[PDB]
Amino acid sequence: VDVEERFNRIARNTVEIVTEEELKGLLASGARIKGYIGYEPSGVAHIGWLVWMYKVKDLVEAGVDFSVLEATWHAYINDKLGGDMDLIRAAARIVRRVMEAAGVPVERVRFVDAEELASDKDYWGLVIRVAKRASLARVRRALAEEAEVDASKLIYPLMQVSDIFYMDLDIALGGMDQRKAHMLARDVAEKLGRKKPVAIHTPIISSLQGPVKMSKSKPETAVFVVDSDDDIRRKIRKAYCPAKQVQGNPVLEIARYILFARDGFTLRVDVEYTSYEELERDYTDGRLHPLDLKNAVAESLIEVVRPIRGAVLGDPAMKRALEAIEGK
Amino acid sequence: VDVEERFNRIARNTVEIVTEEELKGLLASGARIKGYIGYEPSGVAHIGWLVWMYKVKDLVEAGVDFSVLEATWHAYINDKLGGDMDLIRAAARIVRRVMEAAGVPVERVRFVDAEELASDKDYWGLVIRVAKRASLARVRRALAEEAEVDASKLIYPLMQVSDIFYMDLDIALGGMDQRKAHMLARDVAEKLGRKKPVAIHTPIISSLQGPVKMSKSKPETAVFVVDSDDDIRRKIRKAYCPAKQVQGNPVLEIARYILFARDGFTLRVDVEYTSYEELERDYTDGRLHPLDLKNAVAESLIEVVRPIRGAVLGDPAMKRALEAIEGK
Repeated sequence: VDVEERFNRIARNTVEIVTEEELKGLLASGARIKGYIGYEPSGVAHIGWLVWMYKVKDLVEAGVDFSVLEATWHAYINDKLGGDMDLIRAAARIVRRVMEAAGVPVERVRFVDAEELASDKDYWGLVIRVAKRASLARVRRALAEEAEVDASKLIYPLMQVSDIFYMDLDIALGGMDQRKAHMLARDVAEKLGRKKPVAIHTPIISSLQGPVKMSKSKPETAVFVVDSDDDIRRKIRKAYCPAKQVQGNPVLEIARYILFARDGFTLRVDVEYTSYEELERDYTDGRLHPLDLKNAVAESLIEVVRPIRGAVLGDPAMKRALEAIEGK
Repeated sequence: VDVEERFNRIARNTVEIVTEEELKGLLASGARIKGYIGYEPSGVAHIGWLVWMYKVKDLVEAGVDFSVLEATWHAYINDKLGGDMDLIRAAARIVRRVMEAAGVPVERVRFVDAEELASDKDYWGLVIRVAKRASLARVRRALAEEAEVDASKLIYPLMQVSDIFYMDLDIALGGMDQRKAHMLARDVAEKLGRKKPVAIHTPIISSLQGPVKMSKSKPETAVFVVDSDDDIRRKIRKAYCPAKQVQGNPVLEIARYILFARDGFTLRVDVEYTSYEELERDYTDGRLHPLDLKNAVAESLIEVVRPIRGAVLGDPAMKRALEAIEGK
């Protein structure tokens, strides 16, 4: 069961794996396994991205040959950073630095700018073959009346699936917000003679506000890797955190997906938790108060962010890019 | 009025020009004018294509810097020749030979395979910018419930418009079946900072059968540039040709758009016509009988086809390509 350790390492903290038997079959073959994560460099990295960065670390240590696709063209399609390609590229350079400073073994990761794929006719050749095997309906349920959905929105998924096939991947890692694109890839792979990828989805940390994903939309609802210790204390203190409630609680998600992601992590509270489940029980049994959890999470998050913030702000050029980005 | 001769030369025999004032403004500027025609090399050329080939000849003699886009990727999208790219390319080599043998000054025409555009990231960059400026509805009315229309059908028009912008064209020549794509290009050009092209549409000769465009679908309803003199006599003899009727009459369309396209052409009948309008009047006034028109048109068509057929069949390689094509 060498497959068992690799599997648990890859599966740890994921929301789903489509499908586990398929992954186990891949692990059992002994053959080289290729995987990637594609993300839109849409702004300054916030802590939510750390969840998939840690997963990249897990896949790499599990023997998967990994690539990170800086999906710049996709970000452009979604008008991120006003479609300013320079700012999008800048956001990607920051992500690389954040990943390294976060402990990901970037030396073993191949970073690819979507531009390299865009320059190959064979890539567009695949975008077309993929489009020929999926109805406008099939593609539409992977995304609203026609008059409001601009055509570039239908190309997005087509490109997403083509990125996976073009890179000859056995595995597609991504947040749960990528599941629809991944299902389309799986539904189309055999028709095109391409590998049906195993889809591995990571959790998406909720907005600190309340009743919504964490993103650069409302600064106060997201903790950026460059926020000050005081900004982190404020944002966490004001965070939605229902007593005894676990579902929808971002404070608990941060504890579970980011703080306890670190093997050997401990959360000291005014009790000392050696596991997340322990904390959750005590939290459910009203034994742990929202305000006490907040402070403890805030202070631990500060330790996680401190070194990442340093690697970014302590690099003049990067600090410059960070400011250009925060400009738009 | 130097603009007047160039204009009448370009306008001669077209169904429409969107718009004439725009073309006259272009002609009047004295600036270099660029234009093209894009067509799917979807099989053996039939006489219907001669109409746009003669128009290419007119544009070139009118001073337009012209290109012919062998829209191979578009043909693939429509599964022409079973998507066999080699056969599609072969159909394009035959078209070049046919154009030359038909009298088009091919030395002054730049032939471009869609593959050259497909290899440039900037081209796909335009396909995306175009898709961002046109709703799925706008694009859909340029083409049926979602579940039957495969996604590649929405990309087709996007690529068609991008071909025009990428080649920096002032004019887009094409059959009336290209009008919808051309209107989308015109509706989008200013939004993207691209030249709004003048659209010039040529007539599409009807099927010889009756109540449908002429195409390789039903061999007997189309005259190919390589049909024998006997095949031409049979197909024309059996052709739909309502007495005194002009609308929908393919026999008359052939006379008007192909035979009289040639300056100084005469149609000798068992009367001698020096103009098409003359023939049509006499035909309307029952003065010309269907069977008499048929024979005369058949015999003249044979003279037009004879040399084209020779240039194609008299070239061994080409004859080989012709046979591979007729294989699928």
